[PDB]
Amino acid sequence: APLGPFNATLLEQLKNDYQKGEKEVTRYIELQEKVAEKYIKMTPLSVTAKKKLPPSKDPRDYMTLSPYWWPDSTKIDGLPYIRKDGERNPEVYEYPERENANRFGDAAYCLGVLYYITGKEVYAKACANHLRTWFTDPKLGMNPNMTYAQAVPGMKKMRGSGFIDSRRFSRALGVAKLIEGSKSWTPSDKKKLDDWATAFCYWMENSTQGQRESHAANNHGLWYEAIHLMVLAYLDRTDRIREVAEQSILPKMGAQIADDGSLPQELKRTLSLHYSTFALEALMEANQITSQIGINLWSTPASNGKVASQAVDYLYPFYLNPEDWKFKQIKPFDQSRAAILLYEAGTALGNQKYVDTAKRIGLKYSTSDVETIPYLVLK
Amino acid sequence: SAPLGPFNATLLEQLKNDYQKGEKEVTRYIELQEKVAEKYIKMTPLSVTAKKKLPPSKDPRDYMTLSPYWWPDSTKIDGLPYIRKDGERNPEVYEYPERENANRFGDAAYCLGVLYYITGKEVYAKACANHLRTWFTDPKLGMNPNMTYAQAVPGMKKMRGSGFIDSRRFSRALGVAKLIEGSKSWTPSDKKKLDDWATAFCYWMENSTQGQRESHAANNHGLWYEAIHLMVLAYLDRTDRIREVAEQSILPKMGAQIADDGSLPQELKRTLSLHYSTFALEALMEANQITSQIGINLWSTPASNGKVASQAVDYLYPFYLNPEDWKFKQIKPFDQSRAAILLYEAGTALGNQKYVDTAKRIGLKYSTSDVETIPYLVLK
Ligand SMILES: O=C(O)[C@@H]1O[C@@H](O[C@H]2[C@H](O)[C@H](O)[C@H](O[C@H]3[C@H](O)[C@H](O)[C@H](O[C@H]4[C@H](O)[C@H](O)[C@H](O)O[C@H]4C(=O)O)O[C@H]3C(=O)O)O[C@H]2C(=O)O)[C@@H](O)[C@@H](O)[C@@H]1O
Ligand SMILES: O=C(O)[C@@H]1O[C@@H](O[C@H]2[C@H](O)[C@H](O)[C@H](O[C@H]3[C@H](O)[C@H](O)[C@H](O[C@H]4[C@H](O)[C@H](O)[C@H](O)O[C@H]4C(=O)O)O[C@H]3C(=O)O)O[C@H]2C(=O)O)[C@@H](O)[C@@H](O)[C@@H]1O
Repeated sequence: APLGPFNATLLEQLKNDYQKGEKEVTRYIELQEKVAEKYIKMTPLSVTAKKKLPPSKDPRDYMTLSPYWWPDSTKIDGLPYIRKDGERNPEVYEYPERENANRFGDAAYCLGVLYYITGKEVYAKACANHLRTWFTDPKLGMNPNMTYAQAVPGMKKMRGSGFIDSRRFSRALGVAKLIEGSKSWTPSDKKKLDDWATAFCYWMENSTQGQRESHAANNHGLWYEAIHLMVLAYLDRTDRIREVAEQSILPKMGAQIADDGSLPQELKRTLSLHYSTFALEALMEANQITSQIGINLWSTPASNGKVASQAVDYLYPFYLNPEDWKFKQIKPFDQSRAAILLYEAGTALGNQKYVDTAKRIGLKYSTSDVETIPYLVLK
Repeated sequence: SAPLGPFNATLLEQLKNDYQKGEKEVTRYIELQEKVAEKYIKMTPLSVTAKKKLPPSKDPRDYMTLSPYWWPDSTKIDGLPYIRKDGERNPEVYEYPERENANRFGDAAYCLGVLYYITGKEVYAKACANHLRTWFTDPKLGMNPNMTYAQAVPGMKKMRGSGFIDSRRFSRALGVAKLIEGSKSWTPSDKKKLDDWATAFCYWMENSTQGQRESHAANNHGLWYEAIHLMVLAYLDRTDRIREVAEQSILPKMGAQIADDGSLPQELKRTLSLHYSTFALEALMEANQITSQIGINLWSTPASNGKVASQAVDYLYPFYLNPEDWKFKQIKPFDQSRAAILLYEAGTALGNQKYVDTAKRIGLKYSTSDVETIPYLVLK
């Protein structure tokens, strides 16, 4: 498969078996084609579809509210907002791109993967429509920055913590490599998206917000580099991917994993089991890319000898029994998120206990959740 | 006497008295509240018709919301029919603007009407009136007097009345409209239109199939149904019906829901059992605010089966002290601050100084903008 943000091994196996006419896969792909129809008809979304504008006055600037910040009832204007870790302020849904970036990302991802497997031009054409409108359109496309992502009313300093929102559209950016060579994705479309991705990569690496997020001591730094790798892989910068793995990702794992394999930065969160898992999901998506060029982030040690497999080891019994978790978790943990994580970690590590547990937890055969498309093996 | 309505009339009268006498503590408190209220004077009045997606009637004046715990079924091609996940609010609810707009309207009308009652300044009646007219009686912007499409569920075949509980967000504003009667801005015509609207809503809640079913609910929905019923009846000055509902429906319903140890078994089975135990009692609390103004104390009056609502407070009191001690399912954190007004209301109605003391110890923030706390200087 082309370099991108997916399990390349599972995708190739699906395309092989679908082209071979294998019955199990052909039936699974035909279900996925029924799921995917809503995306062929779906009107492409745009970040410009908001009423309340950013401080730049530019509807093309992405802006969201940082989810745990709330009006202060003891202030006349509610300002400045105050933090309630783990309590999502429903005001976030007043920023349309919060859910629209997810909807776009789901649509482009599903369509791009279904085009790669089946070769049907109708999937590239619709995938292309979503990509053009979201990224490159001179009126509807988003500016390549995350300046106003997770803004906070009344906050005086700028932060880069909102960059983590980018994972919702950076996976779709990656899957665009899958429609290159279709009739619908012209050389001109590719150049524009290449140029947008080049400007976004530049902003990520050189803006102050980008630099600060690249140095975050918790799961934000890990997601920053996972996003970084999707952009770099889209741009075919294989040397930079190696450099990011060795100079940023591995040192981060070495610092954030304690000797017992816990992630202390996530243990202090009110949703500590969710955020431990979310840290590892960043590594999981990062590894999907690094493992396509021979770097296994699950088993490759940092300079201090720590390996991401130690973090999985620490959490595994709590994926078996979340009720055993001893740290603060003020909402129930969704065990299903462990399925893909334990499958990904298990195959990379040769740990059949992890792979077995992934299949016992399982994914629903008929689920329309787009990230589960490659994982027939769990269905 | 304050007009009959959905508030602690004793505290409101105390506030108006002291404010008019010029007592310093109250005058300063009311001047804070006037600063808080300023946003409501400037606020553009909201309307249920400010939606894009219409209800099956095709009428924008029909209130419509999504039942909050119903989610798309990802294993279905269309996500239909939705499935229930108790206690997990589907953010799709925020796609129905009247869900939050009913709250915002309710807050503004409540705050402004109470501030007019306390202070006598016409500017509060005038703004309160603007919000009431637009929400209720306006021939284009006012809501139709029904809750047919409240908490609808995609793909569900049966009609339900469970969405009626949404009405509490605007039924308190309806009640407070009595406080601006006699202002210059609230004309005789305004009163008649709202009287007529309230009559039609009372007819709908009592005679529609959805209203009848909700009136028979065996959990907190039945309690809130009667609390809402009382707000409407008190607005309409139907004191004989208030007595009848208190004696023939609320007290038997309340007695039926209290187990021998004072627990509320219907609420213990919920994923948010401490929230819904508290929510059941808040219904009784607001109902008692109306019944006690005509001599019926719902906290201390036993039902005919011998249960009394004070038993339910007794069961929950130690867990209001220490919410972490709660042993039943509570998949989100419980807000202890909700115990403050509840224990003060029950504590005063019962002469229980331990409840009142704890209420003041938990307390409310002196400067909070939460409009339901306006009468509770005593806790601030
Ligand atoms: O978008 C979502 O709704 C949600 O996103 C994922 O969780 C994210 C949040 O979006 C958000 O960015 C949050 O950031 C936290 C975090 O703790 C962050 O490191 C930083 O912490 C600050 C904070 O001010 C503290 O008080 C302390 O001083 O440390 C600071 C620091 O610099 O470390 O900011 C806060 C915050 O603003 O709340 O957590 C994110 C995360 O940790 O990834 C995720 O839950 C996802 O499922 C969901 O989609
Ligand atoms: O509006 C909110 O977001 C929220 O409202 C308050 O909680 C309300 C909910 O809005 C909702 O109506 C919910 O109804 C429950 C309840 O359990 C009810 O009895 C009924 O239950 C049905 C259901 O079919 C079950 O599957 C079972 O068969 O029992 C049935 C029964 O009739 O007993 O409907 C469900 C449901 O639709 O989810 O709970 C309400 C309540 O208990 O008052 C409240 O949380 C408030 O703070 C908040 O504003």
